[PDB]
Amino acid sequence: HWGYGKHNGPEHWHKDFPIAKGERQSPVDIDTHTAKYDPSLKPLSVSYDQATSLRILNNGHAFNVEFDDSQDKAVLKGGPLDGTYRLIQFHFHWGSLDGQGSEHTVDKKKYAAELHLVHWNTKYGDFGKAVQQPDGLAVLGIFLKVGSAKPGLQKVVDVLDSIKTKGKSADFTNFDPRGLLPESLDYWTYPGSLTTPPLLECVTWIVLKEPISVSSEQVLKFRKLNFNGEGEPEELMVDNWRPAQPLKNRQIKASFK
Ligand SMILES: CC(C)NC[C@@H](O)COc1ccc(C(=O)NCCc2ccc(S(N)(=O)=O)cc2)cc1
Ligand SMILES: CC(C)NC[C@@H](O)COc1ccc(C(=O)NCCc2ccc(S(N)(=O)=O)cc2)cc1
Ligand SMILES: [Zn+2]
Repeated sequence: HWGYGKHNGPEHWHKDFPIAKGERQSPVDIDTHTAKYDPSLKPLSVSYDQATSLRILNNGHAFNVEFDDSQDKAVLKGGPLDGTYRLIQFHFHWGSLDGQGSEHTVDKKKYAAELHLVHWNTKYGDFGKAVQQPDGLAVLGIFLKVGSAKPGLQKVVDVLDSIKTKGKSADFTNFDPRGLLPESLDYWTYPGSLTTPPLLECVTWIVLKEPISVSSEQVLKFRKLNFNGEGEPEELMVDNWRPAQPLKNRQIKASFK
């Protein structure tokens, strides 16, 4: 099945998921001089104070922190969005080396990792319906650079030993995702897709301009996870990122001058 290796990686995905060559695929390179400021874009509204985290899962491609999305608890509104989008899960993509790991790039620059806070449009009733709609999902993307530690990330880092291999999960209640946000909410936005199979073209991407900084030790602990299941040959979970895809007939808009 699909993955990130030489024989099942991003260049192979189109054989099972032909939309991989579609008209609104993600990620993309963000050319900062070509993005256009849109003064009609509204400020993002990130309302995470009532968030209810449940569990953390190694799914064989990344690790997901899952939330209770059966009521309006942690929601994203405003910006380019119409309506209310509920937080379902967050996860990361990261590299084997500090100079790679992000999916989006900025003037061709790669960051060490990228956080994806995944939300779905409540007008579609459930997440499975939302992925079938062109405005079904909103993913808030946040770049990570290596520098000082991010204190709000450490509780995630410290549970990773309990979910080393594919299929392992652990309780993960009372986690506050506000501790993963940078100071500024300035953003770029464009219509795109899921960056893993099934690659559905259902995402309004909102990518923050300001990265967060994490320590060497924090990212090193990401790199100790395994793609494989327990008792299978060990393959380190690193370089789980899709490279930039053609922009095609799309304009990236900026919320800031
Ligand atoms: C349990 C509550 C609290 N939260 C979890 C909830 O948000 C997940 O909701 C879902 C998730 C999946 C479905 C569903 O219909 N699955 C069958 C079709 C289906 C399969 C795979 C995907 S994927 N790989 O893009 O995410 C999406 C839909 C329907 C609802
Ligand atoms: C009917 C069954 C099969 N569904 C129940 C059970 O399998 C769980 O269902 C699901 C299915 C999927 C999810 C879920 O989180 N899917 C994420 C799909 C997804 C989301 C975001 C990205 S990215 N890199 O663009 O941000 C990529 C893939 C959550 C629950
Ligand atoms: Zn992702």
